Amino acid sequence: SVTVKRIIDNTVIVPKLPANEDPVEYPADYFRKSKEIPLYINTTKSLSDLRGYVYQGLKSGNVSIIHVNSYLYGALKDIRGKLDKDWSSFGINIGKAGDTIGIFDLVSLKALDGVLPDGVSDASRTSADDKWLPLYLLGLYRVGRTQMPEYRKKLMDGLTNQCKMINEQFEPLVPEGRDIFDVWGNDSNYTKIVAAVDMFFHMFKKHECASFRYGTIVSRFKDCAALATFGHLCKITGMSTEDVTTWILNREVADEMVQMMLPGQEIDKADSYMPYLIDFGLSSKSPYSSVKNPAFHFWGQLTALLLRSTRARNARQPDDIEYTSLTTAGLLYAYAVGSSADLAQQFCVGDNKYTPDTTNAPPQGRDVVEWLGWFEDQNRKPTPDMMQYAKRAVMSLQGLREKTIGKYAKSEFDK
Amino acid sequence: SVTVKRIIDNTVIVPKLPANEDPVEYPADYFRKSKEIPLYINTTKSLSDLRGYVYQGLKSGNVSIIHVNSYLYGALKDIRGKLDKDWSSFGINIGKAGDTIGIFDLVSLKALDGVLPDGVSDASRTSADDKWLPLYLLGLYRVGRTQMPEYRKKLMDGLTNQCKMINEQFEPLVPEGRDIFDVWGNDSNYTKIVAAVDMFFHMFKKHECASFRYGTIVSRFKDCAALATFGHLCKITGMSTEDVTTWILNREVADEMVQMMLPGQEIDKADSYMPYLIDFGLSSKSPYSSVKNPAFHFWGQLTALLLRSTRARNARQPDDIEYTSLTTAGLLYAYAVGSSADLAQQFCVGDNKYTPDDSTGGLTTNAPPQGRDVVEWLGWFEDQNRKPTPDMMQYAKRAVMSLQGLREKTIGKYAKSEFDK
Amino acid sequence: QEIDKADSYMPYLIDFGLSSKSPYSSVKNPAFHFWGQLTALLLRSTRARNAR
RNA sequence: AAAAAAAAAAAAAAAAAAAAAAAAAAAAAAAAAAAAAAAAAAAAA
Repeated sequence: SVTVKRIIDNTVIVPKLPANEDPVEYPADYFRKSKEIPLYINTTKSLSDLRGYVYQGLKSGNVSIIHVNSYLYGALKDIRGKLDKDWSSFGINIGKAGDTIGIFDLVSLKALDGVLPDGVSDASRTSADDKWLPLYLLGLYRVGRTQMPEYRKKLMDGLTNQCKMINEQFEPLVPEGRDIFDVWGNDSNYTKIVAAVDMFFHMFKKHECASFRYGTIVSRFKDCAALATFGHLCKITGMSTEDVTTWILNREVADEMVQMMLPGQEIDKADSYMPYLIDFGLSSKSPYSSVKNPAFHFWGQLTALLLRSTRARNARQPDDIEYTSLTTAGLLYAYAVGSSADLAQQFCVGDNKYTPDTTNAPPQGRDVVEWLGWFEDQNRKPTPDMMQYAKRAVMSLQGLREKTIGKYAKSEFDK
Repeated sequence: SVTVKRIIDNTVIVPKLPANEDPVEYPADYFRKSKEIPLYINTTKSLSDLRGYVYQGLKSGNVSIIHVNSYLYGALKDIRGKLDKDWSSFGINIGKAGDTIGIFDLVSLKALDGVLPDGVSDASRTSADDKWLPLYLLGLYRVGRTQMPEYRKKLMDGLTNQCKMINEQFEPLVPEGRDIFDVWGNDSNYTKIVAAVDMFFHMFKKHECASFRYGTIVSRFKDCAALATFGHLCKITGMSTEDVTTWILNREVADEMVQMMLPGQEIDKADSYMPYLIDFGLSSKSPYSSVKNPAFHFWGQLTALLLRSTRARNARQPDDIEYTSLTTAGLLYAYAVGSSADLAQQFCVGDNKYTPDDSTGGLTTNAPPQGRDVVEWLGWFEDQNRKPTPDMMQYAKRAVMSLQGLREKTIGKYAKSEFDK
Repeated sequence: QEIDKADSYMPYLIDFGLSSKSPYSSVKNPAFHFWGQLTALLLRSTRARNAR
C-alpha cells in the first residue's frame, strides 16, 4: 500500500494529506541546552512598596503582571525549608544533606525598564502580607485557567483560604470570562513562580506557609492528563503499571504510551521538575497531554469508566481518534478486569483456600493474551454479556456532560 | 512483568508513574522522639481578664485563637478527677493509685509575645465562666469541621448545651463557610486543648463538667474512619474482629488492615493517647484514616451497607481504588453473613436443638456454604466460576432497592446503582 | 501542489488568490465530502454529525 | 398570460479551532450533612 493506483484508466494517485507538525518537547531533552530555569523578575525594589502596588492594583482592572511577579519574589523568600534529604534533578543540584534553602534556588534573573505607579501607591498595607496576599495572588492562577460556575466555586473557596488566621474580604470586581487576570497565565515568569512555589511546598509539605499551594497546585502535571489517567487506570484496575501497559491494544495507543514512558524524564521521581515542564517552560508541547495522547486518553478513561471510575465519567472525548477500536479494546479490558474480580483470601488461622482443586466461558484472570485469544475466539466482536456489562456500567449514569467519554459510553452502550 | 517491551520493533519501555509519598505516622513511633505533648499556652496572665477578651472577642469577627487557648487553660484547671485506677500510655505516666489530677497533666509550656486588647476588654463577665463559655468554645471545634445545614444543626444544639444549668444564649454573627473560627482547627495548641479535654472527661466520664465533651468529642479518633468502620463491620456482621479480618479478600485491603493493626499503638487501649494522635499532633497523617485505607474503607462499608447498616448508606466512595473487586469481595462477604444467619438456641428447659442430624440431603450441589468460613465461601465462589450468583446479586438488589435519599459519591449511591436495576 | 507540505502556500491558495475555485472544496468534491463524513459519522465522529 | 425547490450573487461548508489545554478534580487534614452523657413508640394521671 505504499503505492496506490486508480483501476479503470490505471493511473497512479498519491494520497497525501496536510501535514501535522508540533512535535512534543521533553523536560530532560531541554537541560541539554540550559542548566538554569531563568526567572526574570525586574524591580528588585521595595517590597513594602510592591505590596501596595498590588493591593491597590487589584482592587481595580489594572495591576501589572510584572508587579505581582516582583511582589511574590518579595513575599516568598521564606528561605525556610531544611532539606532533610538530598535534592537534585536533571543534573541540577538544589541542595545536599539538610542544606537550608528557599523557594527560589531555581535560578533568578532580572529584566527590563517599564513599571507603573510612582514611589508609593498607598502606605495602607502592613505586613498582613505574605500571610495571604501571595496565596491569593497564586490562587488566581488556578482560577484563571477555568470557565464555568467552577470559576465562582473556585474563587469563592480560593478566597476562604485567605480567611485562614487572616480575616478579610475578597477584592476584584468582574466574575470572569477568562480575561480579568487570566492573562497572568500567559506570563512566562508568573507561571515559573507558581511552578516554583508548588514544587517547593510540594517538597516541604509540612511548612507553615505550605497552605499556599491552594492555587499553585494546578501547576503540577499541568498538561499531563494522559500521564495521570494512566496512573488512574492502574489504580482503578488495581493492576500494575506494567500489566496495565500490556493491555494496550492499538498501535496509536502504544505509540503514545511509548512517547509518554520515554525514560530519563523523572516522571516517577519524588520531587522533580518534570511535573512543571510546562510552567517552568521546560516544554511548550508536553508529551503527557491529553491532546498528544488522544487515543491513550480516551481508552484509559473509557476503560476506567466502565470499571466504575467516578472521574472518567467526565473526561473529554478526544477528537480524530479511532473511536470504534479504542472502545472495543476498552470494553474488553474493562470486561476482563470487571467480570473476573481479584478475590483471594488474605488472612487466616492455619486454614486458607488452596485454589487448584467450560467451552467459550471468558478467561480465568487478566492476561492480555488469554483475553485476546478469547476475543479472537469470539469472531473479534464483543459479546452479549460484555456489552451487557457495558450497558450496566453506563445506564444509571446521569448528569453526563456533552463530549465527555461519559456521555459517549452511555450512548455507545445504554439502549 | 518487572520488564516490559513493545513487540513489533521489540524495544523496551519502563512503565513508571508519578510517585505518591506522604507515609503515615503512628502515635507510638513518635514518643520515640519526645516524652511530652507540649501545649504552648502563652499568656498565663489573668483569667477574669481573659474571660473578657473572649466574650467580647467573640461577639465580633475577631478573637485571637491565642486568647481562647489561654482562656481555656484558665477555666479548665478543675484539678478535679481522682484516678480510681492507674493511668499510663506509650511510656508516659499520668497518675498512679489514688492520684488526683486535672485536664493538663499532659505537659504544658508557654510561648511568644503578641497579644491584642489592653488591660481589660470589659469588666462585664462574671464567673458564669467555666460553667459554659469553655463548653461553647470547645463546641466550636466541632462546628468548625463541618459544611452543610449540619453546621446550623450542630451550632443550634451545640448551643442548647450552654442553656444547661447555666442558661446563657447564642453568639457570633455569620452562619458559616468553614471560615469564622473554623481556623481554630488549624491551631496546633487549640486542638491539643480539646484533645486533652476529651481524653480527660473520656476518662472521668461521670464528672460534673464532663458535659464539655459536646464539641470536644469529634476529636477522638479524628482521622481514624477506617479503624472505626472496621469495628462497625465487626458489629454489623456480629463476627469477631479476627474472623472479620480473614474475610479481607484483596491485597490492598489487607495491606491497609496490616497498616492499621500495627501493634504497640494502643488502638484497643482503654484511655490512651492514640485516638487523638491527630489533634495532639502525635501524627500528621493518621494510618487509620479513610484516605490511607481507601480500599478498606470502601469494602467494609459497602459490605456493612449490604448487611443493612444504616451508617454505611452515607459513607463516601473513595476514589482510585479497584471498585470492581472490592464490591465483589464485599457482596460475597455480605452474602455469606447475610443469607446464612447466626441462629442457635440460647435458652431451654433440658431440651435443645442438637443440630447434627445425619446431614444427608437433596440439594446435593452448589447450594451456598453452611456458615461463614472465608475458605468455605472462597471455595464456593471459585466453584461459581468466580462471578457473583443470581441470588446473591438479588440479595444485593434487595439490600439497596428501597434505599432512598442517597447522597452522591457515597457507597450508598454506589451500591444502589451497582445493584438496583 | 504541496498539499502535504510543511509550511507551504497551498493552504492559502484561496486568500492569496492563487486560485479562485479551490479543488479541495466541499463543493467541487461533493460526493467525496458526503461519503467521507457520513462514513466518519457512522464511525462515531463528533465533527461529521454537523457536516452539510 | 407566464411560471414552480417560500432554491441559488459568487466563492463556500463541524452555528469547529489563537497556543497551551482537558474530571465545570484537590492546600493540606478529613471523611455517616453520626455522636455531651443518658436515652431512645414524635407511647402513656
